[PDB]
Amino acid sequence: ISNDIAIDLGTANTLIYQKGKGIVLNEPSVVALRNVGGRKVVHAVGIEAKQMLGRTPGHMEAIRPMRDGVIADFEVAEEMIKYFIRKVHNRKGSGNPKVIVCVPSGATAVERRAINDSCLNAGARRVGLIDEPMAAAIGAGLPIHEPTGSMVVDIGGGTTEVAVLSLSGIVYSRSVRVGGDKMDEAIISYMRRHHNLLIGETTAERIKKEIGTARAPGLSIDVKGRDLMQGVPREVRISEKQAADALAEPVGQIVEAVKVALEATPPELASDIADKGIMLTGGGALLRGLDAEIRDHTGLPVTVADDPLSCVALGCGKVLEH
Ligand SMILES: Nc1ncnc2c1ncn2[C@@H]1O[C@H](COP(=O)(O)OP(=O)(O)O)[C@@H](O)[C@H]1O
Ligand SMILES: N=C(N)SCc1ccc(Cl)cc1
Ligand SMILES: [Mg+2]
Repeated sequence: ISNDIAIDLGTANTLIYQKGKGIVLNEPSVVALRNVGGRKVVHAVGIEAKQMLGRTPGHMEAIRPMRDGVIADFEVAEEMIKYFIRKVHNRKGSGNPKVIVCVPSGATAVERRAINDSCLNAGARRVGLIDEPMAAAIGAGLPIHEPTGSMVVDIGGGTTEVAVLSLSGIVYSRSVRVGGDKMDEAIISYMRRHHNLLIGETTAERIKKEIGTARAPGLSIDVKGRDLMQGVPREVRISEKQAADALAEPVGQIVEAVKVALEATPPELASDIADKGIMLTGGGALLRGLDAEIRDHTGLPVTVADDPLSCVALGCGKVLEH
Protein backbone atom coordinates (compact mmCIF):
# COMPACT_ATOMS: atom_id res chain seq x y z
CA ILE A 1 0.00 0.00 0.00
CA SER A 2 1.73 3.14 -1.31
CA ASN A 3 1.17 6.88 -1.36
CA ASP A 4 3.21 7.16 -4.60
CA ILE A 5 1.19 9.05 -7.25
CA ALA A 6 1.38 10.27 -10.88
CA ILE A 7 -0.45 13.56 -11.64
CA ASP A 8 -1.97 14.86 -14.88
CA LEU A 9 -2.28 18.53 -14.00
CA GLY A 10 -4.42 19.54 -16.93
CA THR A 11 -5.68 22.95 -18.08
CA ALA A 12 -9.24 21.75 -17.47
CA ASN A 13 -9.06 18.45 -15.59
CA THR A 14 -6.64 17.01 -13.00
CA LEU A 15 -6.22 13.23 -12.71
CA ILE A 16 -4.18 11.32 -10.11
CA TYR A 17 -3.01 7.73 -10.50
CA GLN A 18 -1.96 6.07 -7.26
CA LYS A 19 0.63 3.28 -7.32
CA GLY A 20 -1.11 -0.09 -6.98
CA LYS A 21 -4.59 1.46 -7.32
CA GLY A 22 -5.03 3.23 -10.65
CA ILE A 23 -6.89 6.49 -11.26
CA VAL A 24 -8.24 7.62 -7.90
CA LEU A 25 -9.11 11.28 -8.65
CA ASN A 26 -10.51 13.06 -11.74
CA GLU A 27 -11.81 16.62 -11.08
CA PRO A 28 -11.88 20.03 -12.75
CA SER A 29 -8.78 22.09 -12.47
CA VAL A 30 -10.76 24.86 -10.80
CA VAL A 31 -10.40 26.77 -7.52
CA ALA A 32 -13.08 29.00 -5.96
CA LEU A 33 -11.86 31.86 -3.72
CA ARG A 34 -13.86 33.95 -1.27
CA ASN A 35 -12.89 37.53 -0.48
CA VAL A 36 -12.63 37.75 3.33
CA GLY A 37 -11.34 41.02 4.69
CA GLY A 38 -9.08 42.03 1.83
CA ARG A 39 -7.58 38.58 1.36
CA LYS A 40 -8.71 35.58 -0.68
CA VAL A 41 -9.44 32.31 1.06
CA VAL A 42 -9.79 28.96 -0.71
CA HIS A 43 -13.50 28.20 -0.75
CA ALA A 44 -13.65 25.07 -2.91
CA VAL A 45 -11.43 23.08 -5.32
CA GLY A 46 -12.47 20.64 -8.07
CA ILE A 47 -16.00 19.55 -8.89
CA GLU A 48 -17.80 22.12 -6.66
CA ALA A 49 -15.63 24.99 -7.89
CA LYS A 50 -16.41 24.24 -11.57
CA GLN A 51 -20.09 24.39 -10.70
CA MET A 52 -19.52 27.98 -9.51
CA LEU A 53 -18.17 29.21 -12.90
CA GLY A 54 -20.62 31.87 -14.07
CA ARG A 55 -22.61 31.62 -10.81
CA THR A 56 -20.54 33.41 -8.20
CA PRO A 57 -21.69 36.17 -5.75
CA GLY A 58 -19.64 39.34 -5.83
CA HIS A 59 -17.30 38.30 -3.04
CA MET A 60 -16.25 35.01 -4.72
CA GLU A 61 -14.62 33.97 -7.95
CA ALA A 62 -13.89 30.66 -9.74
CA ILE A 63 -10.48 30.41 -11.39
CA ARG A 64 -8.77 27.91 -13.63
CA PRO A 65 -5.13 28.50 -12.67
CA MET A 66 -3.78 26.44 -15.62
CA ARG A 67 -6.40 27.59 -18.11
CA ASP A 68 -4.16 28.52 -21.02
CA GLY A 69 -1.44 25.87 -20.55
CA VAL A 70 0.67 28.16 -18.36
CA ILE A 71 0.53 28.71 -14.59
CA ALA A 72 -1.61 31.88 -14.29
CA ASP A 73 -1.40 32.19 -10.53
CA PHE A 74 1.25 30.25 -8.61
CA GLU A 75 -0.39 30.44 -5.22
CA VAL A 76 -3.77 29.28 -6.55
CA ALA A 77 -2.17 26.51 -8.59
CA GLU A 78 -0.19 25.34 -5.53
CA GLU A 79 -3.34 25.36 -3.38
CA MET A 80 -5.08 23.33 -6.10
CA ILE A 81 -2.25 20.74 -6.21
CA LYS A 82 -2.01 20.47 -2.37
CA TYR A 83 -5.74 19.96 -2.16
CA PHE A 84 -5.80 17.07 -4.66
CA ILE A 85 -2.63 15.37 -3.31
CA ARG A 86 -3.99 15.63 0.28
CA LYS A 87 -7.37 14.29 -0.87
CA VAL A 88 -5.97 10.96 -2.09
CA HIS A 89 -3.52 10.43 0.77
CA ASN A 90 -3.91 6.98 2.27
CA ARG A 91 -2.97 6.88 6.00
CA LYS A 92 -2.46 3.12 5.70
CA GLY A 93 0.23 3.48 3.06
CA SER A 94 3.92 4.24 3.27
CA GLY A 95 5.25 7.76 3.70
CA ASN A 96 8.01 9.48 1.73
CA PRO A 97 5.79 9.60 -1.35
CA LYS A 98 7.35 9.74 -4.77
CA VAL A 99 5.33 11.94 -7.06
CA ILE A 100 5.47 12.03 -10.82
CA VAL A 101 3.92 15.03 -12.61
CA CYS A 102 3.44 15.34 -16.35
CA VAL A 103 4.81 18.47 -17.95
CA PRO A 104 3.95 19.87 -21.41
CA SER A 105 6.83 20.59 -23.78
CA GLY A 106 6.38 24.38 -23.43
CA ALA A 107 6.53 24.52 -19.61
CA THR A 108 9.20 26.90 -18.45
CA ALA A 109 11.99 26.23 -15.96
CA VAL A 110 10.10 28.55 -13.61
CA GLU A 111 6.90 26.57 -13.91
CA ARG A 112 8.65 23.20 -13.50
CA ARG A 113 10.34 24.45 -10.36
CA ALA A 114 7.00 25.72 -9.01
CA ILE A 115 5.26 22.38 -9.63
CA ASN A 116 8.24 20.60 -7.96
CA ASP A 117 7.96 22.84 -4.92
CA SER A 118 4.17 22.53 -4.72
CA CYS A 119 4.49 18.80 -4.52
CA LEU A 120 7.24 19.06 -1.87
CA ASN A 121 5.09 21.45 0.15
CA ALA A 122 2.23 18.91 -0.22
CA GLY A 123 4.37 16.23 1.38
CA ALA A 124 6.27 14.61 -1.50
CA ARG A 125 9.72 13.37 -0.54
CA ARG A 126 10.87 13.15 -4.16
CA VAL A 127 9.42 14.62 -7.35
CA GLY A 128 9.97 13.52 -10.89
CA LEU A 129 8.74 15.33 -13.96
CA ILE A 130 7.92 13.43 -17.12
CA ASP A 131 7.26 14.76 -20.57
CA GLU A 132 3.54 14.90 -21.11
CA PRO A 133 3.52 13.77 -24.71
CA MET A 134 5.48 10.66 -23.68
CA ALA A 135 2.76 10.04 -21.10
CA ALA A 136 -0.04 10.59 -23.66
CA ALA A 137 1.63 8.29 -26.16
CA ILE A 138 2.13 5.55 -23.58
CA GLY A 139 -1.41 5.77 -22.25
CA ALA A 140 -2.69 5.68 -25.83
CA GLY A 141 -0.92 2.32 -26.38
CA LEU A 142 1.64 3.62 -28.89
CA PRO A 143 4.70 1.35 -29.20
CA ILE A 144 6.95 4.32 -28.28
CA HIS A 145 9.92 2.03 -27.75
CA GLU A 146 10.07 1.11 -31.45
CA PRO A 147 12.37 3.14 -33.72
CA THR A 148 9.68 4.25 -36.21
CA GLY A 149 8.19 7.69 -35.33
CA SER A 150 4.73 8.17 -33.92
CA MET A 151 2.78 11.44 -33.93
CA VAL A 152 0.37 12.19 -31.12
CA VAL A 153 -2.04 15.14 -31.26
CA ASP A 154 -3.35 15.84 -27.77
CA ILE A 155 -6.31 18.22 -27.80
CA GLY A 156 -6.97 19.52 -24.32
CA GLY A 157 -8.89 22.44 -22.86
CA GLY A 158 -6.47 25.36 -23.20
CA THR A 159 -3.94 23.89 -25.71
CA THR A 160 -3.31 21.29 -28.38
CA GLU A 161 0.06 19.69 -28.04
CA VAL A 162 1.54 17.88 -31.07
CA ALA A 163 4.60 15.65 -30.82
CA VAL A 164 6.62 13.18 -32.82
CA LEU A 165 8.19 10.40 -30.66
CA SER A 166 10.76 7.67 -31.43
CA LEU A 167 12.80 5.21 -29.34
CA SER A 168 11.38 6.38 -26.00
CA GLY A 169 12.24 10.04 -26.84
CA ILE A 170 10.43 13.20 -28.19
CA VAL A 171 11.87 14.51 -31.50
CA TYR A 172 9.51 17.34 -32.21
CA SER A 173 6.82 19.15 -30.19
CA ARG A 174 4.66 22.22 -30.70
CA SER A 175 1.86 23.81 -28.65
CA VAL A 176 -0.88 26.14 -29.74
CA ARG A 177 -3.60 27.76 -27.72
CA VAL A 178 -6.51 26.08 -29.55
CA GLY A 179 -8.46 23.24 -28.13
CA GLY A 180 -11.60 22.65 -26.13
CA ASP A 181 -11.85 26.13 -24.68
CA LYS A 182 -11.69 27.91 -28.06
CA MET A 183 -14.39 25.57 -29.28
CA ASP A 184 -16.54 26.68 -26.30
CA GLU A 185 -15.71 30.33 -26.92
CA ALA A 186 -16.64 29.91 -30.58
CA ILE A 187 -20.08 28.59 -29.57
CA ILE A 188 -20.42 31.60 -27.20
CA SER A 189 -19.58 34.04 -29.93
CA TYR A 190 -21.91 32.18 -32.37
CA MET A 191 -24.91 32.36 -29.99
CA ARG A 192 -24.31 36.04 -29.38
CA ARG A 193 -23.92 37.17 -32.95
CA HIS A 194 -26.39 34.79 -34.56
CA HIS A 195 -29.08 34.39 -31.88
CA ASN A 196 -28.54 37.49 -29.73
CA LEU A 197 -28.22 35.14 -26.77
CA LEU A 198 -25.45 35.36 -24.17
CA ILE A 199 -24.46 31.95 -22.74
CA GLY A 200 -22.06 30.93 -19.98
CA GLU A 201 -18.97 28.80 -20.46
CA THR A 202 -20.44 25.72 -18.79
CA THR A 203 -23.55 25.89 -21.02
CA ALA A 204 -21.24 26.34 -24.06
CA GLU A 205 -19.29 23.18 -23.11
CA ARG A 206 -22.60 21.27 -22.76
CA ILE A 207 -23.68 22.37 -26.22
CA LYS A 208 -20.35 21.23 -27.59
CA LYS A 209 -20.66 17.76 -26.07
CA GLU A 210 -24.32 17.27 -27.06
CA ILE A 211 -24.39 18.57 -30.63
CA GLY A 212 -20.88 19.79 -31.50
CA THR A 213 -19.30 18.34 -34.63
CA ALA A 214 -16.42 19.16 -36.95
CA ARG A 215 -18.61 18.62 -40.04
CA ALA A 216 -22.13 19.55 -41.05
CA PRO A 217 -24.91 16.94 -41.28
CA GLY A 218 -29.39 17.53 -38.27
CA LEU A 219 -30.63 17.23 -34.64
CA SER A 220 -31.50 20.18 -32.33
CA ILE A 221 -31.40 21.05 -28.63
CA ASP A 222 -32.72 23.89 -26.52
CA VAL A 223 -30.19 26.47 -25.44
CA LYS A 224 -30.98 28.85 -22.59
CA GLY A 225 -29.27 32.08 -21.61
CA ARG A 226 -29.36 35.86 -21.20
CA ASP A 227 -30.91 38.04 -23.87
CA LEU A 228 -28.21 40.29 -25.41
CA MET A 229 -29.91 43.67 -25.67
CA GLN A 230 -32.44 43.58 -22.85
CA GLY A 231 -30.91 41.08 -20.41
CA VAL A 232 -33.85 38.77 -19.50
CA PRO A 233 -33.46 34.94 -19.66
CA ARG A 234 -34.84 33.12 -22.71
CA GLU A 235 -34.16 30.18 -24.98
CA VAL A 236 -33.60 29.26 -28.56
CA ARG A 237 -33.22 26.07 -30.50
CA ILE A 238 -29.90 25.25 -32.13
CA SER A 239 -28.99 22.56 -34.62
CA GLU A 240 -26.02 20.34 -35.40
CA LYS A 241 -25.54 22.34 -38.59
CA GLN A 242 -25.42 25.52 -36.62
CA ALA A 243 -22.96 24.00 -34.11
CA ALA A 244 -20.77 22.92 -37.01
CA ASP A 245 -20.81 26.48 -38.38
CA ALA A 246 -19.88 27.80 -34.95
CA LEU A 247 -16.93 25.37 -34.52
CA ALA A 248 -15.49 25.66 -37.98
CA GLU A 249 -12.90 28.28 -37.10
CA PRO A 250 -11.32 26.61 -34.05
CA VAL A 251 -11.53 23.23 -35.85
CA GLY A 252 -9.59 24.77 -38.74
CA GLN A 253 -6.97 26.09 -36.32
CA ILE A 254 -6.43 22.61 -34.86
CA VAL A 255 -6.10 21.23 -38.38
CA GLU A 256 -3.55 23.94 -39.13
CA ALA A 257 -1.54 23.15 -35.95
CA VAL A 258 -1.39 19.53 -37.16
CA LYS A 259 -0.23 20.63 -40.63
CA VAL A 260 2.45 22.88 -39.22
CA ALA A 261 3.87 19.97 -37.16
CA LEU A 262 3.74 17.68 -40.13
CA GLU A 263 5.61 20.24 -42.26
CA ALA A 264 8.51 20.17 -39.79
CA THR A 265 8.94 16.39 -39.92
CA PRO A 266 12.20 15.23 -41.55
CA PRO A 267 12.15 12.66 -44.39
CA GLU A 268 12.58 9.36 -42.47
CA LEU A 269 10.11 10.32 -39.75
CA ALA A 270 7.75 11.60 -42.53
CA SER A 271 7.86 8.16 -44.12
CA ASP A 272 7.14 6.63 -40.72
CA ILE A 273 4.10 8.93 -40.05
CA ALA A 274 2.77 8.51 -43.60
CA ASP A 275 2.47 4.82 -42.75
CA LYS A 276 1.05 4.74 -39.24
CA GLY A 277 -0.70 8.16 -39.35
CA ILE A 278 -1.68 10.31 -36.39
CA MET A 279 -3.07 9.34 -32.97
CA LEU A 280 -5.57 11.79 -31.34
CA THR A 281 -5.76 12.07 -27.55
CA GLY A 282 -7.27 14.50 -25.01
CA GLY A 283 -10.88 15.37 -24.48
CA GLY A 284 -10.95 17.48 -27.63
CA ALA A 285 -10.46 14.24 -29.64
CA LEU A 286 -14.05 13.40 -28.70
CA LEU A 287 -15.39 16.14 -30.97
CA ARG A 288 -17.44 14.25 -33.52
CA GLY A 289 -15.76 14.20 -36.88
CA LEU A 290 -12.51 15.91 -35.86
CA ASP A 291 -10.61 12.78 -36.85
CA ALA A 292 -12.13 12.89 -40.38
CA GLU A 293 -11.42 16.57 -40.74
CA ILE A 294 -7.75 15.99 -39.93
CA ARG A 295 -7.63 12.94 -42.27
CA ASP A 296 -9.13 14.94 -45.10
CA HIS A 297 -6.74 17.83 -44.77
CA THR A 298 -3.55 15.81 -44.20
CA GLY A 299 -4.12 12.76 -46.40
CA LEU A 300 -3.00 10.60 -43.48
CA PRO A 301 -4.75 8.01 -41.37
CA VAL A 302 -6.17 9.39 -38.11
CA THR A 303 -6.98 7.22 -35.14
CA VAL A 304 -8.68 8.32 -31.85
CA ALA A 305 -7.16 6.82 -28.67
CA ASP A 306 -9.26 4.63 -26.49
CA ASP A 307 -10.37 6.72 -23.47
CA PRO A 308 -8.81 10.00 -24.69
CA LEU A 309 -9.44 11.93 -21.44
CA SER A 310 -7.40 9.49 -19.35
CA CYS A 311 -4.43 8.70 -21.70
CA VAL A 312 -2.00 10.99 -19.95
CA ALA A 313 -2.87 9.68 -16.43
CA LEU A 314 -2.77 6.04 -17.66
CA GLY A 315 0.62 6.63 -19.26
CA CYS A 316 2.33 8.26 -16.29
CA GLY A 317 0.63 5.60 -14.17
CA LYS A 318 2.45 2.91 -16.16
CA VAL A 319 5.71 4.75 -15.61
CA LEU A 320 5.08 4.95 -11.85
CA GLU A 321 4.54 1.14 -11.70
CA HIS A 322 7.92 0.52 -13.41
N1 LIG B 1 -17.61 14.65 -25.76
C1 LIG B 1 -16.81 15.71 -25.97
N2 LIG B 1 -16.83 16.39 -27.11
C2 LIG B 1 -16.00 17.43 -27.33
N3 LIG B 1 -15.18 17.91 -26.39
C3 LIG B 1 -15.09 17.33 -25.20
C4 LIG B 1 -15.93 16.18 -24.90
N4 LIG B 1 -15.64 15.79 -23.66
C5 LIG B 1 -14.69 16.65 -23.18
N5 LIG B 1 -14.38 17.55 -24.10
C6 LIG B 1 -13.44 18.65 -23.90
O1 LIG B 1 -12.15 18.17 -23.62
C7 LIG B 1 -11.48 19.24 -22.89
C8 LIG B 1 -10.78 18.58 -21.74
O2 LIG B 1 -9.76 17.79 -22.33
P1 LIG B 1 -8.61 17.32 -21.35
O3 LIG B 1 -7.73 16.34 -22.10
O4 LIG B 1 -9.13 16.90 -20.07
O5 LIG B 1 -7.76 18.69 -21.21
P2 LIG B 1 -6.58 19.10 -20.15
O6 LIG B 1 -5.69 17.89 -20.12
O7 LIG B 1 -5.90 20.33 -20.70
O8 LIG B 1 -7.33 19.32 -18.87
C9 LIG B 1 -12.56 20.25 -22.49
O9 LIG B 1 -12.53 21.32 -23.41
C10 LIG B 1 -13.85 19.45 -22.65
O10 LIG B 1 -14.96 20.28 -22.92
N1 LIG C 1 -0.44 19.94 -18.25
C1 LIG C 1 -0.70 20.79 -19.22
N2 LIG C 1 -0.76 20.38 -20.45
S1 LIG C 1 -0.96 22.49 -18.84
C2 LIG C 1 -0.53 22.75 -17.14
C3 LIG C 1 0.90 22.73 -16.69
C4 LIG C 1 1.36 21.69 -15.89
C5 LIG C 1 2.70 21.63 -15.49
C6 LIG C 1 3.55 22.65 -15.88
CL1 LIG C 1 5.19 22.59 -15.33
C7 LIG C 1 3.11 23.69 -16.69
C8 LIG C 1 1.78 23.72 -17.10
MG1 LIG D 1 -3.98 17.28 -20.99
